[PDB]
Amino acid sequence: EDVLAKELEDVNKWGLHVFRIAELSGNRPLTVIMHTIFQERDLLKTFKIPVDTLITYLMTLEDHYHADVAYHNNIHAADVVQSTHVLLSTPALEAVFTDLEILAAIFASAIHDVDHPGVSNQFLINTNSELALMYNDSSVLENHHLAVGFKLLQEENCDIFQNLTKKQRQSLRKMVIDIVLATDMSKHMNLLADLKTMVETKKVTVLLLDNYSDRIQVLQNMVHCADLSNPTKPLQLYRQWTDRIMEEFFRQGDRERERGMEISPMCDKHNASVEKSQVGFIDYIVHPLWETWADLVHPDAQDILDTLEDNREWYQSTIP
Amino acid sequence: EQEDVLAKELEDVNKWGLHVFRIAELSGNRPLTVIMHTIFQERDLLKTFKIPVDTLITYLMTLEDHYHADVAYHNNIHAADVVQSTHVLLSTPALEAVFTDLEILAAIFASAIHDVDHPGVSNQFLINTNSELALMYNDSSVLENHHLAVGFKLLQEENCDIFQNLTKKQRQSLRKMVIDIVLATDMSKHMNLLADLKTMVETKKVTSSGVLLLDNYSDRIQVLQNMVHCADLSNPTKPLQLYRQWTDRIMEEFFRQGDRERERGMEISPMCDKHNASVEKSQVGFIDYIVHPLWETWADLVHPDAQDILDTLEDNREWYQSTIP
Ligand SMILES: CCOc1cc2c(cc1OC)CN(C=O)CC2
Ligand SMILES: CCOc1cc2c(cc1OC)CN(C=O)CC2
Ligand SMILES: [Mg+2]
Ligand SMILES: [Mg+2]
Ligand SMILES: [Mg+2]
Ligand SMILES: [Zn+2]
Ligand SMILES: [Zn+2]
Repeated sequence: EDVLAKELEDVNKWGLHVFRIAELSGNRPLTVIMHTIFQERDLLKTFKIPVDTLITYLMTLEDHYHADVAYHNNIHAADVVQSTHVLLSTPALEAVFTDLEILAAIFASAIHDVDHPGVSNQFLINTNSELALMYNDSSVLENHHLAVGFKLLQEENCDIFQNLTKKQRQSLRKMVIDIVLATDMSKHMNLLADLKTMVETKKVTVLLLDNYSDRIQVLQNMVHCADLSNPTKPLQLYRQWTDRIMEEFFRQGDRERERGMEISPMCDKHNASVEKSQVGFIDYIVHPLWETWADLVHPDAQDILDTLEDNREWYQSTIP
Repeated sequence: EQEDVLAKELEDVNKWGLHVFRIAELSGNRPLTVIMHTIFQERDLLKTFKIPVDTLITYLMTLEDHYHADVAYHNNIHAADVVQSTHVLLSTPALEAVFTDLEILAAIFASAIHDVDHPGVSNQFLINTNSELALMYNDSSVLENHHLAVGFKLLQEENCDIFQNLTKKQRQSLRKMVIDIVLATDMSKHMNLLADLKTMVETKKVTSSGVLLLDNYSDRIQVLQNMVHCADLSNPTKPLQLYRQWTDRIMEEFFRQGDRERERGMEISPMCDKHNASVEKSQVGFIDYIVHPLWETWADLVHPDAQDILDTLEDNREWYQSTIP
């Protein structure tokens, strides 16, 4: 347990040993990392959150991530939380966001994939699932993650927001919904176009963002960057994330094949190129997003962008 | 004899001003079932889509049951009225041969389901009271998402799949169109929907035949969304004896919501305080700021097809205004 404490000293660093933390904590990385971050940011004292209520909520939330899903599980949630925590400290975003906006971004990251079944929105729609029927085919998973994350606050001794005012709770809820809905990959291109527009109109002394529309767009892109941060991490971490997403994708492909469905891109284990897929995803999605983020916060994201470019070069070199 | 009178009244299904409340009584509180059945026969939809008649009746009766008989306005009579009003608007000369049979089916089905399982309180009430519905739907078009989910889920009940003989591509296209239409009935979308309809009117293209030219999905679905929204907001355009009954019903529903807000220590929603209400000023305001701007624009889109409807709306506005001084 002293090993676990030593690993958590890196909580402010990109490249935290999140898999080691998952093992050392008895598969409770979300709980221990969220607790650590709330302490580092003084969020329990600021929002009068009882520590026992926080721990109880976090353990319940963590229990609703599926242990048999290779990628979209509590380790991914913990990684997105910790990554958002680092991005919130970008010098170019210094004191841009209120304590309530910080709480919203962190809470949104923690719940943003809760109860994920390990299959995509398109799979849920095409199989006429109960989830797609409930949500009218529109951000099916993301609406469900939000609903579960909020519903769990109603469990016994789980209301971590009990001492927020009515106004603060309504504002936080709206921001969390706006952030988690923006994690739907079908919204990526629109989010990126809006981030590009903001970079072009960037006002700086350090970023100056006067209206809520611009600030929520930054928080949306921030959590989206954290969600898409695997290729920007040290290679030993990134390769583990690649193994996990490919296992989850191949299992979806096995279900599609057993049902006689058309197999989704990257999901056909008999016809996959793991490495070409990573290079393509960096080239078309991850690098355009992170290059734009780096422009917004220049030069604070340079080391992250450097790692992403090194990792892209390495994956390309594994292709004969 | 009661069935004879019902059949006579259903002969008016192509007319604005159908005696929908009489039909509700004569049909044994099955206005949505009998009006939908009549419209499907009138448009030959059972034959076109190979819909078994017993499946249609079974679905319609189950759908109608899922409207709340104890809600004064948002009940099966309102659904039947919106269905029949959409059916009349679809027949307007400016739209002849514009929409496919599948698009017609989508608009009519959307109208039938568009308020199903409505609890008689607003989205804002459901959000402010931390309701299970608002928790499920993340405060976003709460009611309208629920109406769609119920209307589609009921197709899965025994002998209820009225779309069983559509192709897969037809079912997929119909589902998307119905979702787009019902979500556009959320009043929080009204201003943007109207702004877009005005832009279409200002740029509208007509064919050699004189009908509206709609050559992409975005324009086609926008017309159908505004058509069903106009039907949903059509009460002040109806003959006055129908309009006044609708006003009595919405006020009962509003006042019951306001009583719940007052008991909870909440600010009472506009028009919901029975101790500080002006029913007549509220109707004039409704017309001037919502219903007439919308219907004047729809009338411009289909000009001059909707002139008599617009004239009735203006006469009814004058009537309510005259009761104020
Ligand atoms: C190393 C991780 O690689 C990936 C992660 C994810 C995707 C694609 C990836 O690579 C092709 C697509 N997603 C959902 O569909 C989000 C997660
Ligand atoms: C004669 C009917 O009058 C009305 C009907 C409705 C509203 C307002 C009305 O008048 C002020 C507002 N709505 C929902 O909140 C839709 C239904
Ligand atoms: Mg997700
Ligand atoms: Mg009922
Ligand atoms: Mg409605
Ligand atoms: Zn995620
Ligand atoms: Zn309605």
